[PDB]
Amino acid sequence: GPHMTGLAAISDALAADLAGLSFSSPVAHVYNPLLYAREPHVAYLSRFGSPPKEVLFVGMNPGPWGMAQTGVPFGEVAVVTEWLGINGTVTRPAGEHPKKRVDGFACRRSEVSGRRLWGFIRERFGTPERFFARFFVANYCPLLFLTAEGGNITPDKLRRGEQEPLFAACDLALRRTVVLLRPRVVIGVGAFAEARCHEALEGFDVEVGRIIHPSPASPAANRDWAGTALRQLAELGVDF
Ligand SMILES: O=c1[nH]c(=O)c2nc[nH]c2[nH]1
Repeated sequence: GPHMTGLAAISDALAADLAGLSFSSPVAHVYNPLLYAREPHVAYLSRFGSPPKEVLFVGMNPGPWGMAQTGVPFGEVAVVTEWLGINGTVTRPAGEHPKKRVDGFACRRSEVSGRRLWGFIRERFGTPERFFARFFVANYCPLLFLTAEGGNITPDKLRRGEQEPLFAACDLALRRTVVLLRPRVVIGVGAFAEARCHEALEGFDVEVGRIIHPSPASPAANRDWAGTALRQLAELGVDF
């Protein structure tokens, strides 16, 4: 297959692979920020994703108020505009649901998860350049899935028949990402992402580990997400 010159090639190949897939009830709507938030997504890939990296963080899929708005993984609006310096054109997905509107950089909801993750990175590293010198953050699946009533559907809850071709496409993009960036360690943010990384990357010369996911759905994340993750990283051998 084609040579992957960079992350943007990889994301474009992924979007193409995704565009051929079908999803059905209870999926009613599928959002692909790789298409509607392409300019800010490619900004993030091009400004911060130059190879090599030592460590790759991998999330699961966009939150409605983060990457679905900005094109950036865990991409809370404020942190993407203020810290990363990215603020660009975001159009609305085909069939946008009214309970999950894509206002882009005008979105006024703050995503907790990405606020916590990027805020901790900002606190530990100061500038983006000190972080991205060694690290990167990507999602395994760039799509957001909703029911007809606008409810989120995580990719683990898709019917197997539709899940398998989705995961095949996402695994291929992940392997391509790892061959380009050459990290020593790939870290799933949460259990689902961790399990996909072990599945996709077996036999590569990389270690795979996990950190706690920053969402309020975990008690430890509310008490001390940063201290917890900082411990996990240290147990993995990762300097943060
Ligand atoms: O890009 C993202 N990936 C994730 O897994 C996630 N979880 C919450 N918010 C998120 N953003």
